[PDB]
Amino acid sequence: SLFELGKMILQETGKNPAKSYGAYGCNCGVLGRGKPKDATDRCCYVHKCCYKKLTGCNPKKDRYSYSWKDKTIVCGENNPCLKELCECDKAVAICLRENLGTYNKKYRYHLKPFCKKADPC
Amino acid sequence: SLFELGKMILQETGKNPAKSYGAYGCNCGVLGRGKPKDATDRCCYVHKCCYKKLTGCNPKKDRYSYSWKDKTIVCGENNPCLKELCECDKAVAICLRENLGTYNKKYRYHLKPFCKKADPC
Repeated sequence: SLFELGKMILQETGKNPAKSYGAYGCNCGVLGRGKPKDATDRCCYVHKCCYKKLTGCNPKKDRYSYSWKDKTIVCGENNPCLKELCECDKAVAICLRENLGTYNKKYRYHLKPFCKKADPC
Repeated sequence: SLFELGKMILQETGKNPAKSYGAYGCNCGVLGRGKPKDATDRCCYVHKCCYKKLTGCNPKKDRYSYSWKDKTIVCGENNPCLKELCECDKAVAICLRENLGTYNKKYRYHLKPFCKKADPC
């Protein structure tokens, strides 16, 4: 669920997830997808396409188990949907961390009319 | 949908909805409800309870029509669920405006996990 997502994002990036990613570019936090503004935004794009793949569970609402083991997010589910959901969330958190280097605050609260249509997932 | 909600919030409060209300206190934004931090947060609390009453539409994704008439949000007829949704959104936007005077930025990006469990709606 978004709780696990947010926790993962905090754990990977060390950043408050809402402030940094609650509305970043065309894909992070905002409703739906848009052409990514940058790598950070692209993480969220990928994440949303990751969500679109899921069948069996609700990415927003469904809680799942994961662990922090040797400073790695370790998904703790066997259920295929929750596992993939967890892995979607893990991937985005990692991706966000990995792209902090090009994170650009100007994309915080990016305005939707500046978003081009996203490529299909 | 979030689009109309954000627009109404913008219209009523004059504030960028994502920045000001995308993550505020225990109730504004994602992660359901929690004991409210302040009146602004209670607006979002009531809002979330309002959403729980909805049947037949998706508060997050379903767009609906409303008009700005005499500087008032006027929900379109839409259909019963969408109109009720519209009314939920209108109410929160109004509530947030009425309480802008005590908006406290310290609650922006409040870590919702650090929220006491909300009472049932």
